[PDB]
Amino acid sequence: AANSKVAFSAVRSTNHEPSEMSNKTRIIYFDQILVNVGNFFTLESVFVAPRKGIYSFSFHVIKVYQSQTIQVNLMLNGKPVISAFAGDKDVTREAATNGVLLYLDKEDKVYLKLEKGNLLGGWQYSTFSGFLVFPL
Amino acid sequence: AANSKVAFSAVRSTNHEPSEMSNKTRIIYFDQILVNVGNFFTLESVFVAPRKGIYSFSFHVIKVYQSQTIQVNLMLNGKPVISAFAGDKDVTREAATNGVLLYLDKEDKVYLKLEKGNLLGGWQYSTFSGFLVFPL
Amino acid sequence: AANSKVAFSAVRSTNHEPSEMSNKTRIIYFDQILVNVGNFFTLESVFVAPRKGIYSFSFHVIKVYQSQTIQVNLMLNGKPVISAFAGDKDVTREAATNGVLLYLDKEDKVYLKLEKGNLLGGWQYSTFSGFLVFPL
Ligand SMILES: *[C@@H]1O[C@H](CO)[C@@H](O)[C@H](O)[C@H]1NC(C)=O
Ligand SMILES: *[C@@H]1O[C@H](CO)[C@@H](O)[C@H](O)[C@H]1NC(C)=O
Ligand SMILES: *[C@@H]1O[C@H](CO)[C@@H](O)[C@H](O)[C@H]1NC(C)=O
Repeated sequence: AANSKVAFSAVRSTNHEPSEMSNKTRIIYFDQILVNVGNFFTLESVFVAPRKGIYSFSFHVIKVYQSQTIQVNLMLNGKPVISAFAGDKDVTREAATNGVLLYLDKEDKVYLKLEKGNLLGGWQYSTFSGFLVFPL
Repeated sequence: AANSKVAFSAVRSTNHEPSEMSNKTRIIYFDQILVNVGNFFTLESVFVAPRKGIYSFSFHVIKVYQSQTIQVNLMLNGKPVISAFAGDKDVTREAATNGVLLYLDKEDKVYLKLEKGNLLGGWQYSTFSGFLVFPL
Repeated sequence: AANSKVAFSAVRSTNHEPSEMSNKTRIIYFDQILVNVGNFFTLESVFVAPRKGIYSFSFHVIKVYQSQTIQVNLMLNGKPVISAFAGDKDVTREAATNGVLLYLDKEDKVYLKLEKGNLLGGWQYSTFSGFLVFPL
């Protein structure tokens, strides 16, 4: 727990339907916390950068069945930064997955929003993780 | 080769059918070692954590043709931790890919098991990699 | 900007057709630079290792529509090291994604080449990122 050590990792462990709040914010959440060094990943959904630096993020959102399609956005402070897609009607399961490095200021917020579609059948096995590569 | 420096990366370089041992253990292996700092990735398949800390892992298992479906599990000490899927009959090639951070104790073992399906046509171009993000 | 701190991340921000030069080299490029600490990622396409060490790389190339198929190769000094595929005619959007750790000498060049297919409809939302895990 030095301040150079910041990481989190989370999974959706069940096929439960989305909560009301997730339903309105459209923000995807992950209930099983595998890693949360620094406790800067809060509300099962959003990471708050503790300091200025480069941060790695990666996500893998699985649609149990066709949705029809979903578009997942990686959000930084209310603006979409990266996008991923899961599309075909016949194909299940399909995953909207992507990853990236980001320059973050202290208090910056990174999280996943669902732009299109919904996680109706649950999004079990979906993953969200990130860490501080180095401070700046 | 300081003890803070631990990483491995591996690929399946051919389309050869699985070995007998892999056939019985159902544990996926990777013959071409790109990186293995610390030599803690052994038997082409399993990583043994040298010390307590946070470790990144990612995998990308490719089914050459429909299997029909495969489910790949990321294993920690005999228990499944993360899962990925490659499904459709018509779609080739499809990949079961996922990744995660894990809190590991010294001597913890992380590896890939094939829960469903088999790698009959070979799993060429498949990748397995991981590293120590920081010690704890 | 210490010499242990090396990272880059890039996105294709539009659906514009490939440039003439990209057309001839078959080398994929990314116009929106999210991160480029050390400025060792140049020409929107190729990373030049500043020092000996282990480097993480990951890519996610999206074909807007069927191509028919694309094969993307991760190149190190003119030789393919890792491969990824996006295949089916009916499926859009599909992604050729993969990642890996590599042992790199100073001046080594890592970049993405398009072995099969073409990025005709654009490759918007595609990502290419990498960083120095540790020096050796
Ligand atoms: C949430 O919004 C969806 C549309 O995405 C709607 O169909 C559903 O009924 C709403 N409520 C809940 C609890 O899911
Ligand atoms: C291994 O097990 C599979 C079932 O997954 C079986 O069909 C095959 O014949 C077995 N032996 C070998 C060498 O693959
Ligand atoms: C580039 O090469 C492709 C084949 O991949 C060709 O069809 C196209 O006309 C060429 N020129 C441009 C500007 O894309």
